[PDB]
Amino acid sequence: PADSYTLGFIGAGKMAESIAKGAVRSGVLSPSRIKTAIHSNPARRTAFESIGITVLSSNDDVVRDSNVVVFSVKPQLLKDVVLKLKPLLTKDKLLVSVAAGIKMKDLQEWAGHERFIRVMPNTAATVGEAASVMSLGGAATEEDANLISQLFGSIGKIWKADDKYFDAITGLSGSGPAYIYLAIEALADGGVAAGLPRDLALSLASQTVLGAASMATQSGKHPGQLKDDVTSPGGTTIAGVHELEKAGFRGILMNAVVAAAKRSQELS
Amino acid sequence: IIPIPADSYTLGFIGAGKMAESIAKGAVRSGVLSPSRIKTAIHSNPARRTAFESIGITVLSSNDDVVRDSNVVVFSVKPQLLKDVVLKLKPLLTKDKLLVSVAAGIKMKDLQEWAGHERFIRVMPNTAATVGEAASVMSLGGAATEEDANLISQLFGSIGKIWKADDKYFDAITGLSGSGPAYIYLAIEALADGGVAAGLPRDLALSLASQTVLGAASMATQSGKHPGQLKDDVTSPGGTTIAGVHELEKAGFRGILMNAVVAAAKRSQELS
Amino acid sequence: IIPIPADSYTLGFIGAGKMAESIAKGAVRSGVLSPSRIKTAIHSNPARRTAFESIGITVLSSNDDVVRDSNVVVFSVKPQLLKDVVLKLKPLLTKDKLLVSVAAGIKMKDLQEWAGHERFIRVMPNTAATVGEAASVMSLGGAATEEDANLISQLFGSIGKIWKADDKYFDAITGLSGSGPAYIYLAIEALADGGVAAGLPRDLALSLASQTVLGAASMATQSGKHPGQLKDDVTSPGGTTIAGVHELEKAGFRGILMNAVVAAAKRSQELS
Amino acid sequence: IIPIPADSYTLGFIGAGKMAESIAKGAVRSGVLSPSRIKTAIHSNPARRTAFESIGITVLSSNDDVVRDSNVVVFSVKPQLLKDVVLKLKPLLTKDKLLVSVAAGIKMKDLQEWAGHERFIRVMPNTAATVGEAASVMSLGGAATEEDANLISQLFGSIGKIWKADDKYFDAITGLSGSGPAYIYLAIEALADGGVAAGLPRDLALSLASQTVLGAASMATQSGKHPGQLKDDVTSPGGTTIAGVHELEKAGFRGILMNAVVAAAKRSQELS
Ligand SMILES: [Cl-]
Ligand SMILES: [Cl-]
Ligand SMILES: [Cl-]
Ligand SMILES: [Cl-]
Repeated sequence: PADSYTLGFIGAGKMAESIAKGAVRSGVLSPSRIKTAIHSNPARRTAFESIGITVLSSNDDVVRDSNVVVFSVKPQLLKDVVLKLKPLLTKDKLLVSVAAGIKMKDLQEWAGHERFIRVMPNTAATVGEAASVMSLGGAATEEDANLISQLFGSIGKIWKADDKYFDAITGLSGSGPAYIYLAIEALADGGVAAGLPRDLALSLASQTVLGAASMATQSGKHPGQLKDDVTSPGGTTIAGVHELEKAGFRGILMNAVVAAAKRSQELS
Repeated sequence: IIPIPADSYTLGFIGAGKMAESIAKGAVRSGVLSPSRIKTAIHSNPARRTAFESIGITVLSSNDDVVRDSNVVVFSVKPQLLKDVVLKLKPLLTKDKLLVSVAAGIKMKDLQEWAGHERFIRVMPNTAATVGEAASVMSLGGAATEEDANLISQLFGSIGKIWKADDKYFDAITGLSGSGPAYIYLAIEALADGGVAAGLPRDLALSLASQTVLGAASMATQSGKHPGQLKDDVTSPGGTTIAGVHELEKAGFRGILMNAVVAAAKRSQELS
Repeated sequence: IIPIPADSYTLGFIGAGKMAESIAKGAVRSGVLSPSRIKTAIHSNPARRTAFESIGITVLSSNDDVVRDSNVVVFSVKPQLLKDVVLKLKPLLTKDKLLVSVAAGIKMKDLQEWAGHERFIRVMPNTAATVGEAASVMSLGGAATEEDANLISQLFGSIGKIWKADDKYFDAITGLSGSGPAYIYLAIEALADGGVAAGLPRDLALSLASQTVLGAASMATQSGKHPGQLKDDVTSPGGTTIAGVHELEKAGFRGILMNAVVAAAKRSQELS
Repeated sequence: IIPIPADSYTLGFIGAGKMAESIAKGAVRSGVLSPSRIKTAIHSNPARRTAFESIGITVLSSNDDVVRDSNVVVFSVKPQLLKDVVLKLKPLLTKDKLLVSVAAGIKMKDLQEWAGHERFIRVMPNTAATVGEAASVMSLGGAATEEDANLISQLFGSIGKIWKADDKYFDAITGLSGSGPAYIYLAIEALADGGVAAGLPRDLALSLASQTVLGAASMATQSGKHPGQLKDDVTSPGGTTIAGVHELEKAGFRGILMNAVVAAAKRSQELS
């Protein structure tokens, strides 16, 4: 039903909006094939209506009218929401959760069936550059997985992974953007420290990060090869790299991923 | 100094390396100009010849002929070779031709002395020109006009973003946008290593690392927000992200990156 | 639970220490209360008696009489003494009287158990109550009404700013706003020492340090800007400010402050 | 050198930037000056024009006319531009006019040489002038009178606190009160980040951070106590505050701040 399927969003937050916008913009879905439900927030109703999507008055009606249901409510609220909708969550409907930290075992127990996909996107869904990972429930089919890959492909990239990896993933793709935000600010501060105007420094920092990551994503090269490509003999770049290595830069980043992943596990 | 005709100028590349090829490809692909308006010269490199010919560009046998036939000349030879190349061409570098250098570390004062005139623009692109995401900066010689600058904006816009700055900033720029990609390549590797340390398969860890960095930078470039606001947006109370961020801070992560920029900039100054 | 009369309620302080004095002075100075509407009890301390009497407040001879005559009772005895004080008063702590605790580290669950009812508000002020610049947070007991909260907001608004938070945040609040002033006192002394190290006279260095900190915090409070944006506003290219900031970052200054808040919060939990 | 009429002097701003605006607003708001006694000149810049006009101040078309019409002339152009601005105005800078520079890093010796006379006061305000909480210091040229100084005390008192110091201290003052606000902006962000690390919501953490810093500085400015005494006042035995302080001390927090001031001061001297 991939071509004509109806998608329903339970939870009308930013992630749902990003998905909806991405799918419409990429032609995966038309707005008439999407529904959401909102209560008592005007800004959010307007967000969906302004892209041509119908906002219904209840979660129940969104589920009834949807082949695929995406849950994006706050993780702490999800169990009760799925609970309440359970009679309507028939096995013919593919359920998807984007809730951070909620395992597949639990999603399946709450819904009462295993036709469930978990996707963990990250913050960059907003600009269509999410790093997402999906895990499949016990009854999710290969076709269900392709549908979801096509849907989340509209907001970034998507990879498959076993549910047991999702803590670590959270420490890397989930939390990693913050590490890069710090890097970007620090690079701009560095520019300014070196005598650059602040606006130029920040512009350059952000676009430098973007370009390097683009090289990494497109080049097919190991990052060490990419580093080798730009480190001319005795040049400026190696001088900067050397400072990084003196400080144990790589290990600091390893430490951040490990700590975030451990925190993820502790938070359950 | 006659204005360069914006819609019909011809472009000549002296130096037929990867940056030239990126600029030429980009400019043709983006419709800035058609291959028939572009010339390069290549001496006994049939591989580089094929690269230019295969996008519809005429390869001439001499630098001299490229310059004669061109309103705008882009010099992308290795920096160490640029002086002699400009001195040899000098009689042909008349003031009606806009000259551009992409050579790293060569200051405008020198370009102008070598050429004998001031109708010269300097651009410093970076390695991401290969994927059309360069961070470039341009500085204007004493006779380069606003219209010259715009012509160059539109040309280097094809390989990434381009900003203007005074030539005196170019050492610091070199340390930030020129060198910065290597800092990010390290960061990507380290993030991947970290993923693996936390139990992730390597291919997934590397895929996620690169795309996480790409996404965050895309947020920074598009959101209109300060990076501190972006960080605040993703750091939930007592959550995983703030745990990771705290580790960064404990270690002085920001100051490490500042140190790298400052060092690279200082090296740039040293190298002249 | 009868509403407390917003314009005419009487306020009683059990515990006549500095915080009580600051609240009383603040409320009188701001016109929230007149001194005739405030009572306290002081057993053998003519110094504290003088402090209250000198601002027009009646000092009674027993806690019991303060409670009987008061609609709102503020407990500000030392935290280790509070349980026994509340237990002794319990027969008088009828549900028509709003109880307030400013005791550090005593949770709402305990306050309510001791008093035998839930018409209780907990506040954690900080030391700057003495100059009307407290950072205070309040948490509501299970029977405290919105009107009770507003009454307390107004009262603690007389000595600084007051925010509302769930009692589960109070360890962390204790580590930040409760303990934070000491971190800033260190910072002020260190800034002054740094001024002197740079050649300034001591009185000027200390004056400048305090006022620099005051001014910056005032900018932070009033500007509506993120602190990163504020920092960007003052860091001129290659200038003195960024030189100083770079030193902070090399040393992991930010992480150190994060560590102090975390440690203090952890200690608060430990002492629970 | 005729005395500047204390109650009726006219004030002229050469440079219409943010600092000039803060001074003008402050002096008007505080009743030191009426807007009709203030002039500025804005050339080719309407946003600045609106800022001054919207507080009742006449914007003239030339620096020359501002100088002619003013008893006191405040120079607040970018430091790099000040020399040429003063040289151009020099014929109009008669010894009956009190000259004032707020330019960072420009020494009195230079101001006096450029103007050709010594009836000059230098002030170094800081960024908190925007909120009336500048830390400012003044130094007197060789012909500035005590009455000139008092006039400038009153004028800069309207945007914060103002002290007097010998010109030789100004590099250190620049590293402390000029640059210091950035150190505190970092501190505020870090304290907020720490609160989030400890489980606080971001908005509360930032609000608490800022107000904690404000309060502590207010305690320092008003209490008449040494910062060490203030620290002792809030460090209860084995309590949360001393646990946080201990973490700061383990990390050498005070030394880090000293380093920042020293580095900023050294940079100031370096920049001349
Ligand atoms: Cl290099
Ligand atoms: Cl998080
Ligand atoms: Cl500065
Ligand atoms: Cl304490």
